[PDB]
Amino acid sequence: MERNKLARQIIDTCLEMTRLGLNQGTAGNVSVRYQDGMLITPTGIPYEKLTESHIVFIDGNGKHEEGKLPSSEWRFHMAAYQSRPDANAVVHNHAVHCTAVSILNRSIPAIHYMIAAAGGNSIPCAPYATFGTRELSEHVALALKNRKATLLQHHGLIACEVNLEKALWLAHEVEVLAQLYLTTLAITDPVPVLSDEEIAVVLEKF
Amino acid sequence: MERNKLARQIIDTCLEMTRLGLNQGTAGNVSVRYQDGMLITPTGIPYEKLTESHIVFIDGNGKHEEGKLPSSEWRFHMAAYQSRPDANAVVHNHAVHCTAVSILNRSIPAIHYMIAAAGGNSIPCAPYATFGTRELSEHVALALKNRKATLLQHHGLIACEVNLEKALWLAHEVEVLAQLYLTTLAITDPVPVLSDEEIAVVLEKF
Amino acid sequence: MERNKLARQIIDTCLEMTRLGLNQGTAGNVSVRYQDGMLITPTGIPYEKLTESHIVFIDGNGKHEEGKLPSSEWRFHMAAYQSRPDANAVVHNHAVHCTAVSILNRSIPAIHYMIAAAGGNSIPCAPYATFGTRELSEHVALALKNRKATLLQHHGLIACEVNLEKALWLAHEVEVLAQLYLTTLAITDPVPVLSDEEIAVVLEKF
Amino acid sequence: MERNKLARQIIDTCLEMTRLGLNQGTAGNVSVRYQDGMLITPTGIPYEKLTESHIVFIDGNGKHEEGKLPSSEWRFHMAAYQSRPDANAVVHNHAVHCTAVSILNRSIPAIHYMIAAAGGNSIPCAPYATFGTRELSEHVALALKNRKATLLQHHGLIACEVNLEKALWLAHEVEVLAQLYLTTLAITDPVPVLSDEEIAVVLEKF
Ligand SMILES: [Zn+2]
Ligand SMILES: [Zn+2]
Ligand SMILES: [Zn+2]
Ligand SMILES: [Zn+2]
Repeated sequence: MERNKLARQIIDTCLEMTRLGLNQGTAGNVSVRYQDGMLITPTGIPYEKLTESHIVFIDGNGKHEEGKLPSSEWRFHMAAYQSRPDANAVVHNHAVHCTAVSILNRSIPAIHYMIAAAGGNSIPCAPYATFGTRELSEHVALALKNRKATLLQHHGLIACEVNLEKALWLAHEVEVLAQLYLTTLAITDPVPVLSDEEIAVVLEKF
Repeated sequence: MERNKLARQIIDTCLEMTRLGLNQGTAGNVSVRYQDGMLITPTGIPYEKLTESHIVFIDGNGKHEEGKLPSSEWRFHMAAYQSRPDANAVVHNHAVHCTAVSILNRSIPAIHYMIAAAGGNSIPCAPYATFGTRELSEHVALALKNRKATLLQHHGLIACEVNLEKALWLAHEVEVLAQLYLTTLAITDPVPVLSDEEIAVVLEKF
Repeated sequence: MERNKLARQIIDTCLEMTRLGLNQGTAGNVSVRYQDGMLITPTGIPYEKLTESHIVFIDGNGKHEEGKLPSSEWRFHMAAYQSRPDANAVVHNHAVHCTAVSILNRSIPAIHYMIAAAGGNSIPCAPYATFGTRELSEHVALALKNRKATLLQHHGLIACEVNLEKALWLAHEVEVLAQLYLTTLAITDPVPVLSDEEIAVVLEKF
Repeated sequence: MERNKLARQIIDTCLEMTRLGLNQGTAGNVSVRYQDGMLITPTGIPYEKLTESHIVFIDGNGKHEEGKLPSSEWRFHMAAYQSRPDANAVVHNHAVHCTAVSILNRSIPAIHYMIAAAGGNSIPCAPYATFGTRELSEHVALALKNRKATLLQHHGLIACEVNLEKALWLAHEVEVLAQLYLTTLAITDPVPVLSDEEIAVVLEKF
């Protein structure tokens, strides 16, 4: 639980995220809770040139280390740490099926029982607001109140969890749910869903 | 035919299954017939951390080794060993095209002559029932009576065979059949199919 | 131009074909012209266990080496060598977009100027006939008369060329044309095409 | 900034472009500004056999080095260097989602805020004209006047930038935008877009 073990996993998550096809168009941002703020990936540097010493600490006041530019999307990683106190790692990306679904501006309903992993009977879509703005943050903060993952209209996904390992696993899971919904949406609308009861038992079980 | 040669192939099948894009969202479960029960992958451990000594033996009575948690989906691997006496390895996964087809709750008809590999003129979809429950098992058991692979509504696929090598090969084959049906379903419905006669000769031939 | 240089490239083509996503569900068959017959991949053996000494010579009379089983699909590799005298290597596969298009039983029209690589303004679909039968051969033989690649109804693709390098390149090219046609077919039908004149100049040019 | 550092990156871009799934059917062409002309990939040679000494210098007069054939598509890399004076590297490819969109002959509108990377509220499609012709060049030259990437009807994509690193990054970005538009187009038409105002702020911001 040293700074650099934390900055290495963040890097490992980038590379691994890219491995899975989650980060295409080198746009993801990864962060973890630390001290009174967080560590996040820097802006600019492509993921393959990232060393532990690129990772930027941002304190709880919004000030970032000297001579380092945090991701341009950092403000909403801060929103999720204050909206979800149990959240300890945060993953963001423009994964394609997620984003297609966010362009349609729809929530993904309970088409498959793994929707439960994000906490309920859906994956919501928060409305559009320019990137890096405080209003973008307000949407995300209210979206993540009862869910661990959220789509972002005309933009992409955010997934939060107790460590990067599970944060990643959820992000990825939601990408699969996303693809499944688009692929069936092209055949029939609406798509058959599982009742709220049924999701209730899966959540009890989970 | 030692315990560990069996637990290694199970692992090799996981990794290889993941290689092909069959296991996405680390959800597959693999098992083989053994003694009076089976060996299966454990629950929790991601596939890349699996050693031979993680694999859990479950006896024919339903009791699993001490201090090891079998997959949460083990009950229906047991159903397939008792429904199909010739089945010696079992593969399960939430492969995406299979699952999309299982969300539509349709059977995949004879759109291509390789449907014969699973034993007949289709790949059925058994109805939904909560995971890990005995009622889930009853559906799978009656589904696999005349077929070696079956979809599972709002859930995924199960494929059984004489060893893991062919169990895997079928699983994979069905994923391709799945994709083919969705891709053509988006253009025209119904999708052109091959007569029952025609499937009869392919089965004779096969 | 020894037997084994020829059997190695056949293997290299299998592995490479699998690399590109052309051979999924280990179904492709590869062959090259040799002496008075050809060399072809054997039936059964998965591609990763193939050594040069697995490759089976089939003479012009239809008799195959002693103690070796040629692909089950060999008869139509022989049809293409007698239908196209300039053909020296032959590639076959159940590539998914090609096959989806062959399930719709449509020819792929001049949607993109690379259709010219196969010799004209389309990639035809020959009608269905059971695999391995002489009637399957008659369809393929008349299909390849004026084209170097052909789809096969409810089955897959065949592509022929002066060596394996170009045979492969065409096979692959046709897979891309296939995907392009399906992807646009789901939006609008018919798909915009390039006039016959226009294809004429591309062929002059090519 | 030697000739060979420039010819190596061109090669690295080919291989890397192929890595991402941008160059399928070995059709891409890459070039960089040099002296009074450019360096470009040669025609024929597959990308895996390219050494630095294959790369052909073409002067500003249209004459190419002795005993070397430039890409057949070189004329329009020259058009982009004279249409966009700030352009220093050029990437071209028949990437599949881009091309499907170019077969529909539509421009990709502001479905996602990254459309701004190419300079405005869209990615245009220039009309069809035979490859390698001066009229093909006139279309591309007027297309790239206010945009850094353009689709080409029934053909593919062109993306230009200050070096190969960003030229590639844009090409790739546009492929993702392309896929997103097709995937949502199959569900609903028109696809929801972001106002011109909204794109204006993203461009200010960017
Ligand atoms: Zn973003
Ligand atoms: Zn399952
Ligand atoms: Zn075949
Ligand atoms: Zn081109």
